[PDB]
Amino acid sequence: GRAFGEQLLKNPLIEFCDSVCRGCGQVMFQNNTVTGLLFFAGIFYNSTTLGVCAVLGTAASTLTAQLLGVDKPLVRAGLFGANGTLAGIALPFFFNYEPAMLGYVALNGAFTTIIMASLLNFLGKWGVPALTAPFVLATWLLMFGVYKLSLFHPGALIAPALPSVADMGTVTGRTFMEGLFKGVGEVMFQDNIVTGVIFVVAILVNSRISALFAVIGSLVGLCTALIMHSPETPVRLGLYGFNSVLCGIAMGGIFFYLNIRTFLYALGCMVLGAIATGAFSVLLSPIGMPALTWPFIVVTWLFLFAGSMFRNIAQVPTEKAGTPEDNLRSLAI
Amino acid sequence: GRAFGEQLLKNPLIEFCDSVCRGCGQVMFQNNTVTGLLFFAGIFYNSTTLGVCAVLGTAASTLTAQLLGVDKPLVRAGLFGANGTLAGIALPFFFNYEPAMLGYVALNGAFTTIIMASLLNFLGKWGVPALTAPFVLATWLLMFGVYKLSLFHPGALIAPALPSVADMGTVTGRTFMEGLFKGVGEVMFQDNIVTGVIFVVAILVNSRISALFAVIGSLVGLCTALIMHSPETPVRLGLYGFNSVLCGIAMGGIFFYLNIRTFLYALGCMVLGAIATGAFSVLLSPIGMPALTWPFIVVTWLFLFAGSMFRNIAQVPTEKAGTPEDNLRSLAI
Amino acid sequence: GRAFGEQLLKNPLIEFCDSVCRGCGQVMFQNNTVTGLLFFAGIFYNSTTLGVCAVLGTAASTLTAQLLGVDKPLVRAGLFGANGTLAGIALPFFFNYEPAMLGYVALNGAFTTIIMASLLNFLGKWGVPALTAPFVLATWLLMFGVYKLSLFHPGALIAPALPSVADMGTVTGRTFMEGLFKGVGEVMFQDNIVTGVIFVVAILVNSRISALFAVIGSLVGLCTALIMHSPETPVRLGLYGFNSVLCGIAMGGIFFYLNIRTFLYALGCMVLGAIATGAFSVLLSPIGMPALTWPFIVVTWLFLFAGSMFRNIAQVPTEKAGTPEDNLRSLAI
Ligand SMILES: [Au+]
Ligand SMILES: [Au+]
Ligand SMILES: [Au+]
Ligand SMILES: [Au+]
Ligand SMILES: [Au+]
Ligand SMILES: [Au+]
Ligand SMILES: [Au+]
Ligand SMILES: [Au+]
Ligand SMILES: [Au+]
Ligand SMILES: [Au+]
Ligand SMILES: [Au+]
Ligand SMILES: [Au+]
Ligand SMILES: [Au+]
Ligand SMILES: [Au+]
Ligand SMILES: [Au+]
Ligand SMILES: [Au+]
Ligand SMILES: [Au+]
Ligand SMILES: [Au+]
Ligand SMILES: [Au+]
Ligand SMILES: [Au+]
Ligand SMILES: [Au+]
Ligand SMILES: [Au+]
Ligand SMILES: [Au+]
Ligand SMILES: [Au+]
Ligand SMILES: [Au+]
Ligand SMILES: [Au+]
Ligand SMILES: [Au+]
Repeated sequence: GRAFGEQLLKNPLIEFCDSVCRGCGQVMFQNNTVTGLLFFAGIFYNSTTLGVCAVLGTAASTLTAQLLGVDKPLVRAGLFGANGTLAGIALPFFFNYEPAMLGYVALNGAFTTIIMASLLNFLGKWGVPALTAPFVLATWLLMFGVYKLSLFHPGALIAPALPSVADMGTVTGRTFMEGLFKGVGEVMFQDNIVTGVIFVVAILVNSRISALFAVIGSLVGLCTALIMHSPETPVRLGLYGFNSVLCGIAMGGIFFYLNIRTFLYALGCMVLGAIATGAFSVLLSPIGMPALTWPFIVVTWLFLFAGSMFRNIAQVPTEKAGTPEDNLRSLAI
Repeated sequence: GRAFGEQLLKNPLIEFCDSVCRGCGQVMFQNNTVTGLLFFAGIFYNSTTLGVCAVLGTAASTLTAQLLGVDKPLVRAGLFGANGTLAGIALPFFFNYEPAMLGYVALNGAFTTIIMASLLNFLGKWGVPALTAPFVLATWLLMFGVYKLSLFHPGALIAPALPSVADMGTVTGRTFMEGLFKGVGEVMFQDNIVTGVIFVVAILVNSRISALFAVIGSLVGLCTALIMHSPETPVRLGLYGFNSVLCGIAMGGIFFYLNIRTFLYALGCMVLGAIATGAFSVLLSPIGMPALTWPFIVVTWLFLFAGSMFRNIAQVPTEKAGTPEDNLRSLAI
Repeated sequence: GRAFGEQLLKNPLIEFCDSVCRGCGQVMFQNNTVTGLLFFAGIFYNSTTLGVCAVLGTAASTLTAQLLGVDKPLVRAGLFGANGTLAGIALPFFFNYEPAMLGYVALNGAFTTIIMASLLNFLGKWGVPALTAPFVLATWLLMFGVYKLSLFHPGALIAPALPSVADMGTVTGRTFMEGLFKGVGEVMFQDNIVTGVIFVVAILVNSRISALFAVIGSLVGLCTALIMHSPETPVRLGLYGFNSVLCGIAMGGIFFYLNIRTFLYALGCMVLGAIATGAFSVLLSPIGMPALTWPFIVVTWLFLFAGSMFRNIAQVPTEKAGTPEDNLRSLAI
């Protein structure tokens, strides 16, 4: 609710970065300039290069939408920036630096908006959001072929093997302290406790409810994995949190009106997001590749598509969907 | 066509088991209380534990739909029970017993109805039924991650390997006798001739035509596999029947009006269901996992979606679709 | 624009081969009798057996549509022939001859039209074409199971392995000369320079623009692969051209109105088609199977679905879509 006159002051370059500011927030569904800025802050706190590659992905994807002529409202809301952000981080997270790295980030960001547009047209038939699938599909397509096209070289995180039952480690208070905040950091490939805290503060600025569901998701994803007898190391590193962080955020009052029934619904989703993390990890291990946020995407899509069938689960028209605070105030209109 | 007064006698607990009775029948698309009861009978004849785990899956999935508030008509028809039934059997069929087994069956049953609702909303745009895909997707998601989450331990049926050409065995009269009825038993993971016979009698009670297509499907799936030079062992064990049993049933006058053209159409589908069994078996072998009824699902979806394009193949509006006897009597309205 | 009286001369057997003539052209989206004839010519120039197996697939698929009762206009345009053509070549390209080869080609052709009908009904909701996906899905289903059903034996091109980084070879003028025309030949599994030239002449007969985009696609797919540091051998053999040939053709003024913006759009697609070739090749290597034209299909579907979102990219209503020359003349109506 800013003064309408402030628009006399808009030049297209400050309009562009506002798109970038919010694009980044929309990685965790927060349509908020400051949230995104603070996301950047947190990534930059962990690494300068991932910081620039996050910005370039966001910039590359947002620009591509404008060049292609996406409706200005979609572009202004950050929906064509979120997946670019992740496309820019994932690539130097998984591959060793080569000069061509930046060009490839540009390509991957550019590709995300093609796919964002694809999914919005496809899923639009059911009012289901595209979530972060543009980044997963683009990045898989650009990463899988690395054994056949040697421009980049895979980092040691990528190692083809048949799955098998492998030791177990030891749960300590640290397992919990570190798993929690890295769970949140790992939403954007940030192996860093402080970054994760920064990310919660960043969400908190836009919404207390979403910040709380981000914390809960991470805890739910974490203890689901221990209940399921994961080795301690993946769990301390937030590997079983971050899909559930995203579940927590999206289910926890953004796409459904927060109440006691929608809350239990969101709990179901956070748990299955952790279990699905094991599932796609295994499915992709013969080619050594990361499932990324596909466990969040599949589970969440499942719960979103089911919504219109369940009368005790109150769905938000996606056209409308704002923060959980705003959705409840709106329902009282 | 029961007296309407009989509803003065309905208490919610007898309403619940009627849902469970029919849920189970709907594993082979038979909206029939007695059929389901006899399915239970047959499973129980083979094993008491698979019997209870079948009931708990059915109970867990049906309850979840009611808790979530699915339209009472959908719940009363067993559509939210069929996939729960299978989710409850598959888990102790493939994994060794651990105390947590029952909770996990509850979880898996619960998950099926989420997915049932998902698919009904998605596929509803084309009037295409969800078949048994809720169970396949839920169970894959809950099974694949077992190498990474060690709560359960995979049975010896699960063994990651690269595919290769492997001896051939010897076809005998027994190959046929046993392959036929285990083909039907294996629709519900019942390695048992008597169970299979029980299952045919169970279908027969509701529909002679469906019982006949279940027999034919099994034979078609069986000899397709020999024509294709399968080793004798998978074929005697009904492994190449049961996807074709399901094809036979669904195509054979439930979703299409039985005539000479629809019959040949159903033959096409039963054959490709056998070939697809080899296909998904291979696709999933690097991670050692069962395709389950995915070969039936893909092929059948293909033929169902094609239906509205082929004018010589008379489709049933899925809203209406009852037994093959009732569909023909209805067409004569 | 032939005299309408010429239809007094039509007997159903000459109507049938006209369907076969155009079916074959429609493998590269050319609704043109002579183009298809010349495609046949070119295949036959390379091999007599692939020639007959191309015709039988085309014949088997086209007949199945007529037997099933597809709208005569769809059948007359070759849309139910293109995928049959490829189903007939792929099978003896990848498997050693066995007597049953021809029956299987008939089966595979027959299956393509089921899937053509499936996809047309499914994708019809967005006006998106089915491209060559009927052939990929049918052929995968009929090929993957070969390790479990030994009727055919895989040729040495099929060899299950975990991916890994493998020497590099040496780019010469020949890499380019041979890569270019085999890029075009390989659209139909024709490892033959002359065949490829024949194919360009064949397209040229129907459309200069499409013939040019076929050449460009092949070059773009080729140098993308070198930029990406592919070994020289796959590139000289046209393995990185043919998905991009198809991209080039479909994007280059058939499905979008050719202009400076649509051209850059098509460039994006051709590049990602090459990168996706590496991607699906890797994804399917644990089971040793060819991605075929899936890299073209996924990328192209992505750009097609995105179309209606991008206002600077002018889409063709698919109902209407003819050659790029005719689309521009139509836009001037
Ligand atoms: Au800025
Ligand atoms: Au800004
Ligand atoms: Au900014
Ligand atoms: Au900012
Ligand atoms: Au949003
Ligand atoms: Au950078
Ligand atoms: Au970088
Ligand atoms: Au715990
Ligand atoms: Au806990
Ligand atoms: Au009962
Ligand atoms: Au009962
Ligand atoms: Au009952
Ligand atoms: Au009963
Ligand atoms: Au039914
Ligand atoms: Au049990
Ligand atoms: Au059990
Ligand atoms: Au036979
Ligand atoms: Au037979
Ligand atoms: Au002819
Ligand atoms: Au002709
Ligand atoms: Au012809
Ligand atoms: Au011809
Ligand atoms: Au066309
Ligand atoms: Au032949
Ligand atoms: Au042949
Ligand atoms: Au080059
Ligand atoms: Au070049």
